[PDB]
Amino acid sequence: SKISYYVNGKDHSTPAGQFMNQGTAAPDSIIHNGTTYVPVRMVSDLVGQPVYWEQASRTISLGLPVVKLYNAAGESVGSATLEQINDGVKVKITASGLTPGKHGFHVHENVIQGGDFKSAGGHFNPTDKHHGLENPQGSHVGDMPNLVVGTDGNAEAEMIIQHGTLEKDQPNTVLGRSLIIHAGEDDGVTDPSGNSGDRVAGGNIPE
Amino acid sequence: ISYYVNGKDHSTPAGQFMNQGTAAPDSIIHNGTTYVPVRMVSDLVGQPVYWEQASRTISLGLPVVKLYNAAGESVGSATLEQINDGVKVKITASGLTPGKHGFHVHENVIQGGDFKSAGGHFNPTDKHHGLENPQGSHVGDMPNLVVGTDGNAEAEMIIQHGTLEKDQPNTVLGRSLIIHAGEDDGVTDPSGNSGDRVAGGNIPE
Ligand SMILES: [Cu+2]
Ligand SMILES: [Cu+2]
Ligand SMILES: [Zn+2]
Ligand SMILES: [Zn+2]
Repeated sequence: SKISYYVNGKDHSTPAGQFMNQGTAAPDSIIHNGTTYVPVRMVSDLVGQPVYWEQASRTISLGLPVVKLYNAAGESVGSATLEQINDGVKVKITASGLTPGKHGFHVHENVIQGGDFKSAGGHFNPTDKHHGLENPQGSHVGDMPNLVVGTDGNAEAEMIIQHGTLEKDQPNTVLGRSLIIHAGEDDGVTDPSGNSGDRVAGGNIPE
Repeated sequence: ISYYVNGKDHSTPAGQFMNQGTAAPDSIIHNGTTYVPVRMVSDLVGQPVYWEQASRTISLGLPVVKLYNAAGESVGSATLEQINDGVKVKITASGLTPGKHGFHVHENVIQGGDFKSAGGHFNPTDKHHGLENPQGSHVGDMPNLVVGTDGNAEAEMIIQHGTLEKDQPNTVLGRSLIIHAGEDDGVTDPSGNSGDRVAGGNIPE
């Protein structure tokens, strides 16, 4: 049975009762216990706000993307919000339980699969630059300043992904990638990662 | 599943959405696709949601009424909007005889295209019928729809003192709109002598 959807009086119904997304079809509606359900990737069109979906962690973000950060063991270490600004994305990060000192902090190219930080790949580098904000041949769009962790093991910071975008399908789109916190300090000059070393925490940027 | 709104956690305590006086899972996985309740996400952005069973329509932001004739053909559509003075109705209809047609909010939903089942005019303030009656009027009383030679109505009208707020005396949610065969004379109890019911639709809730 066809369910119809109107938004402020305008028809948003699908033509055949199917929702299409990245070359897959799904029924556009399920009714269960009297409640109407729609696919997660359809519900932006119905609520007039961007809807971000992190499939492996089953996290929906409305408005601002949320990044949940985990250690290698799958335990929560903190979170971050992203917000689009002029020619960048503003990252507001909270983290706890990290070793005091400076930690390398970057957007990596790939999503983390199965909680294995090696799967994140290298730094997000759509402009084909060398690593480092202090490098004359820098920098990766993914490069941020070190996360400064206190004696208490905590960090709170606002970093900018310079030239990053939350818009979909753009060379500098940071949606559907990852944030990685390193064990070591980023020296701001050395390829590929500022001599940042191991990946101690990370999380997926929804899309 | 987890829900965040502009960065704050809005997740449910136990994975259940409270709706319709029952619980539904705050998500459903069907054949590799994650479904979420339209009402939970719309509620999180502050956008109202309404449902109408006969038309199987979800109305987001403002109610849409689908109008049908006795044969069950779609003959038009109305949007309802909350205003200071009541509820604004913007209506389009086709298939009507040229001339003036009575147009009212009736007290009940239409049960399966039986327009009699809509009952009388919505009358929460216990007045007489008619916008020209010194003892009027029903909250459900609107002016006549003027239908051209083409059989088409297009009008903007106010349900005076009506409301889309829930659980108020003058709530029009879950009632009906009826278009009559005849002209509403604006005076005669109980329906202005507007005669038969020729089209109608249920107001979402
Ligand atoms: Cu890195
Ligand atoms: Cu009537
Ligand atoms: Zn880099
Ligand atoms: Zn009346």
